[PDB]
Amino acid sequence: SGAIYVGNYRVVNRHLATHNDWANLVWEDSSRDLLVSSTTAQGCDTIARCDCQTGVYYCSSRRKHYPVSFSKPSLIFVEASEYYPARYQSHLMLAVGHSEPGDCGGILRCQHGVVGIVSTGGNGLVGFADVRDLLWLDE
Ligand SMILES: Cc1ccccc1NC(=O)c1ccc(C)c(C(N)=O)c1
Ligand SMILES: [Zn+2]
Repeated sequence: SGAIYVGNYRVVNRHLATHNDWANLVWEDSSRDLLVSSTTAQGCDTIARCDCQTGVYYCSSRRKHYPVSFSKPSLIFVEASEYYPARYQSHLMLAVGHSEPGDCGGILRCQHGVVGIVSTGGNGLVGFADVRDLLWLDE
């Protein structure tokens, strides 16, 4: 689990979105595993606006943060999960690292702010859904 709170927006993994997220929907993209809902309370997280390929992510299955090198956002084939088929996921970044299903939502940060959230795993790789291209999140 996990979310990003910026301005009057909440960014979550689309497969973990709640009824309240869907009832206050702003934007969702099934190919990216992202959903953004509106909030009444103001958030104060900052989204990174950069091309960093190094950062640190939170791994809830180890109660630890890990420094990683990750690939630029791209269209990657990902295997089937418990309730969803195998497909190409877009705007995905991969790194060598540990990730279990419940780790989804853990934030990847660089010196400029939030880069993305854990979205995929398997074969000793962790994949993060990028949010740096969503410039509207800060306006
Ligand atoms: C994070 C992880 C680690 C190890 C093994 C599997 C996972 N993946 C998931 O739990 C997961 C579940 C549901 C969906 C829709 C997606 C996705 N991004 O398409 C990923
Ligand atoms: Zn950066």
